[PDB]
Amino acid sequence: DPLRPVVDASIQPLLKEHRIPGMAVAVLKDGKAHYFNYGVANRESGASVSEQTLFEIGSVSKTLTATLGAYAVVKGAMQLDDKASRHAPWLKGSVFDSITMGELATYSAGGLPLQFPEEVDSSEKMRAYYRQWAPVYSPGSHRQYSNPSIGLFGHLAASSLKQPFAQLMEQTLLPGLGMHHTYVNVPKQAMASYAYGYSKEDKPIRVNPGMLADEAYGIKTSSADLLAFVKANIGGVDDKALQQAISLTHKGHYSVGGMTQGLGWESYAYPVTEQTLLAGNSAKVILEANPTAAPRQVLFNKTGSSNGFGAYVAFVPARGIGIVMLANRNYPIPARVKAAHAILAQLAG
Ligand SMILES: O=C(Cc1cccs1)N[C@@H](Cn1cc(C(=O)O)nn1)B(O)O
Ligand SMILES: [Zn+2]
Ligand SMILES: [Zn+2]
Ligand SMILES: [Zn+2]
Ligand SMILES: [Zn+2]
Ligand SMILES: [Zn+2]
Ligand SMILES: [Zn+2]
Ligand SMILES: [Zn+2]
Ligand SMILES: [Zn+2]
Ligand SMILES: [Zn+2]
Ligand SMILES: [Zn+2]
Ligand SMILES: [Zn+2]
Repeated sequence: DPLRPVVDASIQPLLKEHRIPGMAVAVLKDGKAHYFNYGVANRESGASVSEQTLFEIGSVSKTLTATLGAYAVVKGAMQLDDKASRHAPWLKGSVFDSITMGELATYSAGGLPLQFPEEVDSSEKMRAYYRQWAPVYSPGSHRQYSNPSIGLFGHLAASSLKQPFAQLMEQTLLPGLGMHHTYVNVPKQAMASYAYGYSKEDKPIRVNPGMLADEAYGIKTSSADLLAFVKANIGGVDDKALQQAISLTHKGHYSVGGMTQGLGWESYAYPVTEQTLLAGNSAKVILEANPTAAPRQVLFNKTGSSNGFGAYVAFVPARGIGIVMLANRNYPIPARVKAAHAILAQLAG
């Protein structure tokens, strides 16, 4: 493959610097998938990474949850300007009478935190958490990146379609997108393809179920499946409702600096500087409340991490280019962004 030198040149330094046990990289260009696989999925077995290896993609899950939400809209089961409580009887009476589904989706409901408090470890406690939550900001005025926010969005979109979220994803949406090895619950027959994550102390680890984990950060997938999702986000899919769903995930709702927030995907004018891409993926944007501003060739991306795992996806529909990078080390986001940026610049020519 004459792309191998270019990918290796950006990826090998990451592997060495962060002692990354394994990484699966997939690149799209001119309709063609290219797979570059490094290292091991499992340091005990020494099993090689391939484009079939399953990794935890963490928050990249949010792009798939967002697509489910968009699908519920397309099917007429909900609208982004629905009040959250329209789709959850147990939110009737709360501030979620006056927060919208779109606001949940785009982390703009008013300061829902990054994570549930540790004590919120059950259905009952989760419902009470949301019912007792006090808005920090007016709905729509601040982006506070939030698992409880988009997690609730995903959970209520599923409810709007009268099916459990895991079932909708695994039986309808993901097979619809061409993603047959993408799971919220990895089945027995796929467990042998499931990587272990590696903590900073090199302990093997995998995600634990937390409240709304499935919706907010729970997807396990391969580089091949995630590149098919990228393909679907560029070339489209056969099913028309799905196609229209995907399109909805591309539209800008608001901007923070040079990043534009959509459903799941975060977008930039392309060509995009390394500086701009780093800023919109900065700790500031991830961790703090930032005021929303009016929204924006376009690059779409999403970062994802779990304990022991680090993922990144970026693509540029107008140029037919895309990259997936899945590792079983949670290595720093700036390193993901710089490597992706240099590889995509080489593909774009
Ligand atoms: O919430 C998750 C999954 C988890 C990772 C750690 C605990 S649950 N990931 C999202 C935000 N996050 C990233 C991180 C982190 O890496 O510390 N902690 N939280 B994400 O953006 O991938
Ligand atoms: Zn090489
Ligand atoms: Zn529920
Ligand atoms: Zn299938
Ligand atoms: Zn299969
Ligand atoms: Zn597959
Ligand atoms: Zn589960
Ligand atoms: Zn430590
Ligand atoms: Zn588009
Ligand atoms: Zn919106
Ligand atoms: Zn402010
Ligand atoms: Zn050129």
